Amino acid sequence: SPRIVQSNDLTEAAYSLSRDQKRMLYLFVDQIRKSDGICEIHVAKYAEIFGLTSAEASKDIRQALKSFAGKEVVFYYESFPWFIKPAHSPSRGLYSVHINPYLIPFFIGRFTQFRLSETKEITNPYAMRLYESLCQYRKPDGSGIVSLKIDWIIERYQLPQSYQRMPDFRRRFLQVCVNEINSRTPMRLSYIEKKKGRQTTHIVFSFRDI
DNA sequence: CCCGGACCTGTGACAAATTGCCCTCAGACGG
DNA sequence: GGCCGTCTGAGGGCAATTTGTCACAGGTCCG
Ligand SMILES: [Mg+2]
Ligand SMILES: [Mg+2]
Ligand SMILES: [Mg+2]
Ligand SMILES: [Mg+2]
Ligand SMILES: [Mg+2]
Ligand SMILES: [Mg+2]
Ligand SMILES: [Mg+2]
Repeated sequence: SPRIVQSNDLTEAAYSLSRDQKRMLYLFVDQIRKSDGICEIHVAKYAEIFGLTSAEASKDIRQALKSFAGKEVVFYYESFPWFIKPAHSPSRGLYSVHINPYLIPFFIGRFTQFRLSETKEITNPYAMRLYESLCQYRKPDGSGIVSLKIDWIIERYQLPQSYQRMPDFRRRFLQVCVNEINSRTPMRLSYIEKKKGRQTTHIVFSFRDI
């Protein structure tokens, strides 16, 4: 199945995207890499890739597309808009989109890679972000270990404000996304908390491949 | 000493958002 | 050639779950 590769600068960028938007973004990066910024998406192909009906594919594409407007991306800093023209459909079942050509070099550069089947069943977009960050440190054989700082997790994934209270961070983000990865990818993930005084400062992740 | 206070933890409630489903009906095409 | 039957997909919606927010119980240490 398709092998996504991307510059680490994207793995570590600050942005806020939905699951459906992140799914489309993987195909754009794939289209661009296999070569102005003009990409295309077919309804019926999207449906087959992610096991959706044609109707629900159409709904997902259409709503993802109008929610890109005004979204912006920050590389740590420098901010860019994803799209520089609205999306549009020349033919029935077909969409044409205009990615910011100044984004091309951030996509293709020190890189991260995974096959698309590894991520296509994940539902929570923050769990997609976490699985991408871990892949960045994976070894050939399939294992790795990394310590991520909590403030940088909050900044980069643009987590919502109530997850600055640590018990809510644990309950609604960390535990849920470690559970998804363990249930929905071929990765097996564990972690431990690093402390300084009363405050928890980092999370230490270890993982292997099944 | 014990206080009120500034920190930290977890859980019960409720609000807001997202999920896969379901139904309608016109577009595109070919036999 | 041209209508119609079928495969699509662009709409309109739904209830069940998940995600996002905050009050209050209950621990520690400080001055
Ligand atoms: Mg969302
Ligand atoms: Mg949907
Ligand atoms: Mg403290
Ligand atoms: Mg004594
Ligand atoms: Mg008392
Ligand atoms: Mg009690
Ligand atoms: Mg008390």
